[PDB]
Amino acid sequence: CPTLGEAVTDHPDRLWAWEKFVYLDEKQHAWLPLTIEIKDRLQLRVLLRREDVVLGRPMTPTQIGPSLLPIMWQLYPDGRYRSSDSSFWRLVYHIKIDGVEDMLLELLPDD
Amino acid sequence: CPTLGEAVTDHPDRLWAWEKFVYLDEKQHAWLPLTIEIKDRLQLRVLLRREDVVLGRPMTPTQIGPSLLPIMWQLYPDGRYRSSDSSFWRLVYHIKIDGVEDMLLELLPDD
Repeated sequence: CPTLGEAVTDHPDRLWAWEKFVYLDEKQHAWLPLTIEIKDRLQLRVLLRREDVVLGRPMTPTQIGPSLLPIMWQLYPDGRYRSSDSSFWRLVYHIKIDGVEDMLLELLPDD
Repeated sequence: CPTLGEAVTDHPDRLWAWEKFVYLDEKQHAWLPLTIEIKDRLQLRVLLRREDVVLGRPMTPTQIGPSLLPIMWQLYPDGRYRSSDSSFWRLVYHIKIDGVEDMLLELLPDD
């Protein structure tokens, strides 16, 4: 009756910013950043949720404009994602709850 | 025993970005944006909380860099805040809970 979910082991290998607040992976799956949490005024934690949305033409980095989120995320061999801003993000979790698939990425201060 | 708070009627008239994630008002009070919520991939809702932090020299708009948050918010005669990006934000609420003073601003699509 309460929230009963499970871990997902297949993470997208690439996320492209399609719009300001919509990303698409290699399977043409849309991920929506719903929440951005700021820890110690430095660390960012963004929650992305899978959703079937109606999309047309992708936007350019210019039309998208200034943001806290990268134009693209790329999965590295060590399991972390590299942002197009050259930063590295840790995958805190990737789960599925009653169909709802959520992924939580947290920014790291390395190289 | 549970959360027992109360509304606050004195809202800051100006918020200046001091750092990427720290704002200061006219009373030299620091407000920390803790959460940014994205509604319908368009509307932004940012939660700011008052906190006594140690601050040195303010940063310039350049050092601050790209963001979803404005360099400054200004209280207008109608009770809404005007962002330095020329957008208007509605004050959803301003309360105090066991000392914790929170303010929630939500972006509006007008002029």
